[PDB]
Amino acid sequence: GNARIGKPAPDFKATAVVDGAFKEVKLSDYKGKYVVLFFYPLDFTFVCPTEIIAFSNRAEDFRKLGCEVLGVSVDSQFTHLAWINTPRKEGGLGPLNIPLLADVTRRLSEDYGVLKTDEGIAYRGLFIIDGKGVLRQITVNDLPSVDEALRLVQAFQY
Amino acid sequence: GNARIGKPAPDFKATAVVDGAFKEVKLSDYKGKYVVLFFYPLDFTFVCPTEIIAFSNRAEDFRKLGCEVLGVSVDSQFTHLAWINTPRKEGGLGPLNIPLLADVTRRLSEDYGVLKTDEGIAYRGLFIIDGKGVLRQITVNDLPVGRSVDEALRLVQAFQYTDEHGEVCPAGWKPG
Amino acid sequence: GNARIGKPAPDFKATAVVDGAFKEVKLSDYKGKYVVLFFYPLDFTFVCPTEIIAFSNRAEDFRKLGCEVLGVSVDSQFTHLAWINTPRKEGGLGPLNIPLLADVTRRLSEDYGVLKTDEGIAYRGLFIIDGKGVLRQITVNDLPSVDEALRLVQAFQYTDEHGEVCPAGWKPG
Amino acid sequence: GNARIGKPAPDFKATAVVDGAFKEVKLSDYKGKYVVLFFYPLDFTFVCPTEIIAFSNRAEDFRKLGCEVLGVSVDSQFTHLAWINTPRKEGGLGPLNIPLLADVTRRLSEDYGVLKTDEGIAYRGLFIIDGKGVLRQITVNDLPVGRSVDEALRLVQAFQYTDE
Amino acid sequence: GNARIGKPAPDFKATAVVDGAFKEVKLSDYKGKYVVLFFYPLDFTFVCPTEIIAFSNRAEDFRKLGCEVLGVSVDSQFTHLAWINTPRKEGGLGPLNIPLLADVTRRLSEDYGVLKTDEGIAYRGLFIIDGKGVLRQITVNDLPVSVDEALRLVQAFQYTDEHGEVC
Amino acid sequence: SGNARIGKPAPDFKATAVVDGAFKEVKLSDYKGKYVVLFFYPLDFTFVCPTEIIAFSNRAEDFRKLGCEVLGVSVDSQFTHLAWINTPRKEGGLGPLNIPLLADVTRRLSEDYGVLKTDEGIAYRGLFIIDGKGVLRQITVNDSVDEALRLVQAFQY
Amino acid sequence: GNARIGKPAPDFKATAVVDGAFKEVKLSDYKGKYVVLFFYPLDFTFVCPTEIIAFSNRAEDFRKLGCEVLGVSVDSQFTHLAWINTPRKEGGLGPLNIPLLADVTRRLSEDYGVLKTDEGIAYRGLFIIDGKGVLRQITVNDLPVGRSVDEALRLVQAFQYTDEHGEVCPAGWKPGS
Amino acid sequence: GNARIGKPAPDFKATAVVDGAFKEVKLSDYKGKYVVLFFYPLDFTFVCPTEIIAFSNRAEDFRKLGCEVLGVSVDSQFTHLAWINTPRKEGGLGPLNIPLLADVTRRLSEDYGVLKTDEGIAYRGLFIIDGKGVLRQITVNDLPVGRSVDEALRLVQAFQYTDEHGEVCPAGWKPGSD
Amino acid sequence: GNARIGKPAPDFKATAVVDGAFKEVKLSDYKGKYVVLFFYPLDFTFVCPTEIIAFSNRAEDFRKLGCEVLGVSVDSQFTHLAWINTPRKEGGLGPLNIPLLADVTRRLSEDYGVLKTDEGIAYRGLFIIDGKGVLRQITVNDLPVGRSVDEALRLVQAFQYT
Amino acid sequence: GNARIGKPAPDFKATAVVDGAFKEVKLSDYKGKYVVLFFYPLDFTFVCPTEIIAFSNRAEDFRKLGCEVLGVSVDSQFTHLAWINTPRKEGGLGPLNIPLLADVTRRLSEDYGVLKTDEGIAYRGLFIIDGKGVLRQITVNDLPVGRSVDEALRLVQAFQYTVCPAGWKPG
Ligand SMILES: [Zn+2]
Ligand SMILES: [Zn+2]
Ligand SMILES: [Zn+2]
Ligand SMILES: [Zn+2]
Repeated sequence: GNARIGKPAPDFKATAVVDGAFKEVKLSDYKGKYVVLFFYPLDFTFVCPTEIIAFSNRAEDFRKLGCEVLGVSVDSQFTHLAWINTPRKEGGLGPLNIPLLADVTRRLSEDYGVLKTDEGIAYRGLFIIDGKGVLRQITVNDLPSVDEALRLVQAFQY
Repeated sequence: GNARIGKPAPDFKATAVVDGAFKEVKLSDYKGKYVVLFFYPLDFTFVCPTEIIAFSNRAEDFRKLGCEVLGVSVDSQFTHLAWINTPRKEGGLGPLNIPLLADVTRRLSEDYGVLKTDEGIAYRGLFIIDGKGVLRQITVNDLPVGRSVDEALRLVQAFQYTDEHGEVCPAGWKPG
Repeated sequence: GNARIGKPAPDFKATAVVDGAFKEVKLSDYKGKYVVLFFYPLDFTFVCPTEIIAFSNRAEDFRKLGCEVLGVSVDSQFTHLAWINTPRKEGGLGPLNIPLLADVTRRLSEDYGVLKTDEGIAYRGLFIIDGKGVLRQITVNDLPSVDEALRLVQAFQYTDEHGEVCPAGWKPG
Repeated sequence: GNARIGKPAPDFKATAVVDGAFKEVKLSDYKGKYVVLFFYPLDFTFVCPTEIIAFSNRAEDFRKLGCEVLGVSVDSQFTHLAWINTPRKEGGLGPLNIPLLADVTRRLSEDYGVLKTDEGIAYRGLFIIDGKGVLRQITVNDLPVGRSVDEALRLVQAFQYTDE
Repeated sequence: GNARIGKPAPDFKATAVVDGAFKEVKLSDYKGKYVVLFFYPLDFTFVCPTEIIAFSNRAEDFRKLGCEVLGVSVDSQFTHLAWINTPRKEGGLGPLNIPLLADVTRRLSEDYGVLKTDEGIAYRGLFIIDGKGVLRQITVNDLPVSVDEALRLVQAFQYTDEHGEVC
Repeated sequence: SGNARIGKPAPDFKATAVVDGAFKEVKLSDYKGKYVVLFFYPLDFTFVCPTEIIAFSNRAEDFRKLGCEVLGVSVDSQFTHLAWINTPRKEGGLGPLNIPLLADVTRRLSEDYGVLKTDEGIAYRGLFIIDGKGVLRQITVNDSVDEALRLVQAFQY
Repeated sequence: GNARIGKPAPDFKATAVVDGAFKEVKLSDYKGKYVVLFFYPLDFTFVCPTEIIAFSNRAEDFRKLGCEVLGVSVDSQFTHLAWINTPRKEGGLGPLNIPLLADVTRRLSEDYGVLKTDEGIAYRGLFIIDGKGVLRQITVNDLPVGRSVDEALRLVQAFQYTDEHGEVCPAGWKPGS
Repeated sequence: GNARIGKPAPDFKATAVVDGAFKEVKLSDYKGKYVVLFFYPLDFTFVCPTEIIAFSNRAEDFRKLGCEVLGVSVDSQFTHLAWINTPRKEGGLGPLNIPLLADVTRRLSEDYGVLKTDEGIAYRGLFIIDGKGVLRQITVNDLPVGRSVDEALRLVQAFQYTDEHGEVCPAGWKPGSD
Repeated sequence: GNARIGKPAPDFKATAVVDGAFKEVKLSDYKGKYVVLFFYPLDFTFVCPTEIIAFSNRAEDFRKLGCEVLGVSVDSQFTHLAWINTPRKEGGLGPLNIPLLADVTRRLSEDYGVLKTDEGIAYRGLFIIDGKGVLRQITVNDLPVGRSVDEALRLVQAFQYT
Repeated sequence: GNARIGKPAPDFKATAVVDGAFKEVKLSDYKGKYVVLFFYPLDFTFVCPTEIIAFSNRAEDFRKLGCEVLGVSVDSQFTHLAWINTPRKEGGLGPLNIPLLADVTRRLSEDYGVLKTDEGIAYRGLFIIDGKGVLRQITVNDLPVGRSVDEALRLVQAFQYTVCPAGWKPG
């Protein structure tokens, strides 16, 4: 894809579930703040969404560092909302303190280089963008990390 | 895309939810049977899923005609299953007696010509495939209506009746 | 071609046979009314014209719903007129209560995505357009359903006075 | 298009009405014979007289010159047959001694340079092909009425005199 | 070449012999008149120029119709003039009432698609252009020969000009 | 941006390295059946503690425990690497190490891995994990050895 | 074109007017003799045809040297013959002692490199070709030059003398070999 | 190249050997005189340089018509000087009564259309240029032709007659015009 | 590469070790002075750095003639200062009186056509530029050791003599 | 041009004056030998031909080291011979024991990168090629007189057989 350390981070625009409702979210809304953008594969799987819950737990920890967190999968906003409104006993996520972006066109995952072209889903990926829109960190792998994410958003301010 | 009237239907294979379990589905599995293949854009929306409820309820009526009914969206099999397991009053589908196929790669939708490349979801499209794998009818709709299930069943009958007992024609018309 | 479901139907203008005379019909003539636009391959074949007879028989039924039925092949208006003026005994249509549009340039069939380019004739397509000129249904068919398109023109109108049927106990989230 | 004086005439293959029956016709069928190939815009036009009748009536005279006459329009063979079998009272042609070729794909008209592209129908065109497949005459115009069978007979003569 | 029925006719500009003097003629000069443009192979031939003299003889008939008749070959205007000066007795054309245009670059013949590439001379071709500069007739063959047919055609086109597609 | 792709064969590399005092050639095929941490850094003899490199050498055997050979990389020559190793630590230095330092003098390794900062000719701080079958599993680029250990353990269930 | 000094002259085949008749001529018809081949733009013009008349008048002096003279324009053989049959008072040439070759295809002018491509006519070119078919001299003039006939003749003689006697050579010069 | 008959000859600028010394010369120096500009392939060859010696020997007849003769090769002016000073008996020219211009860049040859492309030397082109600087004749010879010097002299007279008076015309010939 | 005798020298800009610290050195700086720009392959080699040492020693004899010398390798300015500040008993340079330019992007070596391409280091090469910016001399070979110092000295005088 | 250190030298084929006669010479005749190929601007100049003369004087010295010395300028072989045949007192070279190669097409000078494009003559350039045909040395300047022969000698020996400051040690 188009993600390059030290260059303006690839721009993005998506419908998110932000507190039970739908909002267009775009990178330019976060001018002057850090952004952790993380990608994950699929809503509603049988794997513990440790990752998503951890981030949502620590989200105010990130907000005190001047940093919003954004989750992304290829699922629609209608599926994110449903997944949030399902409780963790029937499988779901419960309420959530971070947007979940819908990447139904798959252009965000493509722009960021994390699209598993064979399967149409995102790798687990994490990107840190600074208050000026500059991509400062790239991380990509496979099976299921929030602590290092916080290390890093401090580090770039230390 | 690749869907051509009167030609072999574009091939497909997909993971589906079937009586609450994950199963792989491919067109060749249906050789010898008629197939109604219909697409819809998204699970879990606020549009009422009358089309899907109707086919599910009528599915034994299709099967009596040796026809299998398959539904498709770009959502994953995990999402389909979550939708099926969600109550109708919470916006869900409830139990269902037809496969729902996951087309997460968007290839089924591209092959059949119904992908809105903007947005990345299918148009509401419906395809009738006979027992030889030949594509015999294409329909696209703007929104659902449910006694369009009734139209699918009539066509399946019509196609099978034409395949044998000739083809209808008003009285008092002759050729040359 | 250019036909997009839920979008302004492609514009058309053609010469049609109407009441046994020629008339220039165009899309804009029909704003505020429903159009069932259907394509077929050729006039004067040995294939019984089932759908066209039926459409003309049910023509008033359609107009009693604010719907205009228009037929289309790549044959000229002269061949269409000749075809209507041929009695069904002898392979013709007899008199006819729907326009037949001439698509000699093949631009209508191209525009509506139903030109079978190898042969220069149209597939058997049916399009349903509404009073705003938005295309609301596309159907393409191997072989020759007139009652069906009639049923559909209503259920697109009770989807505007009433608002989509929906089973009992289905509510959104 | 591809038609050029003194060169091979562009090849052609089409479905024709030949004595009320459909039949494939191709240029190769006529090697060793002259061909008059005429194009006309539209079946069932009655605003003006048709040349098809005169060519049919004179077919034998062309045949005495070793020459086959072929008509072409973009109408289908079904339309060609309906026009033949239409009563003369209502403009029918009646039976014909020459083939009428269907150019529904418009490839014949395109290849011969006579497609009126804004309308999808052929201009009125007349081509004369010698027995070796070589194009010897081009005439094209946009008139609403044939022009002449007689001058096509003359030309066929003149070319065969110049051959010897 | 460029000649297409129903499209503007290929423009042309040439030096012509017009009543024993040289003149530039251009297609644009003729807007509002019909033009018959005929091409022939060679001046001073041993084949009787039956076509050119006839056009000259019938020149008034064409002018009754508002039609101009222009003959063209690849010969120069100096050859055209000498051919017109030479007596019909000793092989010439004698005086002439139609222009003869010199196509020495062979561009008129190319543009009208009548150049026999092998020989570098024109086929016998006949073109009719209406008063709006639109081409209405193309006739080309490789025979060696026509004036009454040209006269018929101009009248037929003028009729459809006035009456329309009717007849 | 280079050729490193998750789930594909990692980009091939060969370089001249410093291995416990001496120059040796390291190819990628050398580590079959073995996991590699390929880690890039910008420059030798710089003015800030080589914490990362030092950390990685100390825990070298921790990675050797896991079946994982670590491999550092900069655009500096193997002469400059050996010099750096044999400098003291005072005003600058490095000390010995139990990890190869590769010399990416051609810049082809940095380029192939997408980490070359072109306008300055040096590597970004990048780290890559490759498994015993050659397949790139992890990509990290910054501009922290504990996290690297965790990651290596995970890829083996 | 394909005219290269010191090399075989490009062959040609053309229809020519030789003493009031049409004849096919070929460069090859002239092996063993010198050829003076000259080009001019157009028959029947108002330029006095001084060089063509001079060539015609001196044609026998040329044949004494065993040299044949050929005139070329892109005019047809029918125009050439007419021009010859036209008296010089009417502006023609009168009867004529040199062939006039027709280059209606323009290939001969093109091959000899003297085709004024934007006008379709030949420059005034003059080519001297020896008895082995070798191109010995290329000349191009702007206007017709009657004195070029006298010089062509003097040059044919010089080439023939050198052919036989070798290098003319100033007194006392020797190569530095 | 750029040499067009009946158009202004291409401009040129070059160093020449004039009466034993070097002197730049350019086309505009010669406005108002005739100019025979001739090219040859190479100094110092074993080809007897008959035309250069004939032009030298007859340079005063040219000058009597106000015509300046100019020889050109791709050799340097140093080579031209040495060639002039080499005894004729060792392949030299001996003292010389016309300029030899040096064309070491190959631009005069290329502009005049006589560069033999694969060898980098000139063909023997000869160019007659009138007092108005107009290119009046192009000649190309294969070898040196002593008599091509007489020819050039007679042609220069001829052209000058034409300018004076006009082109005379045979007896009996009148155009067919009005 | 882009080096042409009698044409303006290829511009350069690089960070250098001057004395014992950093400084951007640009060609334009030297307008009006001769420049001797030499390239060598690698810092910290095991082979005696005879040519750099020699250039440093004769630095002021070069300066007498209005000419500044500059060394170049692809090594970073950090590696340069480490070499300079390493002592000669341990393979190092000791102090220098000539700037050492860092060509980490390899743009200098490419522009001067000296980049031994398949290795990424410069051949030994010497270039000489006059006060008006013109390239007057190009010398390159693949030899290990160079005695181009005396030769460079003779060449500078020569170019001024004209 | 095409001359690259460590690559095969650009091929060349030229007519040369060897011992007062013309001879074709090409790079390939020198296989197994070293070649010093030097370029100079112009024959017959007013600048004393020190380098050409010195290379001729030392030619045998080079041959004893298995090295052939070839001179090149854009002048023709006829001009070379005339220059050799002109006495040194009248500006000539006198007899010469190195080939002089004619580069009249200027392809040699272009291939080696020394053609001074505006004037069409070569820079003073000097190239050493080893017996493998590999280019080992490139030198070019615009000096009015090139002093070269001694440096060429030492270089040739240096390539054929591959000081050090104070207490400098490696590690
Ligand atoms: Zn009228
Ligand atoms: Zn004798
Ligand atoms: Zn004898
Ligand atoms: Zn002497």
